[PDB]
Amino acid sequence: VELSKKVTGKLDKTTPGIQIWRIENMEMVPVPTKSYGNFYEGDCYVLLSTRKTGSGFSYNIHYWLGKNSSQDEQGAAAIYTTQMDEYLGSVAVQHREVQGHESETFRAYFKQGLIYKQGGVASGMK
Repeated sequence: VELSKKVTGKLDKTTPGIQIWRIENMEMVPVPTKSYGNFYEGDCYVLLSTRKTGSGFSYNIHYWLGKNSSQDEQGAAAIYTTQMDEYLGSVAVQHREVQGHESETFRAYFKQGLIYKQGGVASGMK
């Protein structure tokens, strides 16, 4: 929720890799490298890639839209990516992905295998 503060504060600094955000239960969440890879398929996942450069770092915010949530959810994953795009310094970029758009791009950042669990992780009841 509101990536700002617990995210825009220090999305990624001096560290080549990527930090995704799980949109399970229709809500953004900080997905570090401890869970990166196995992300629900029916949801949304913002992936912020950061690389080193001669001037500083190059960020690349992505917005994965595992076609399952609702149109508003698409506005959410995109909003968080829009909050870190400016809070990062405008040096980041914006990318579009989906359940069939993050093919070699998503796996590209993941040189191994991307798993996909079941969305709706806020059930724990039904």
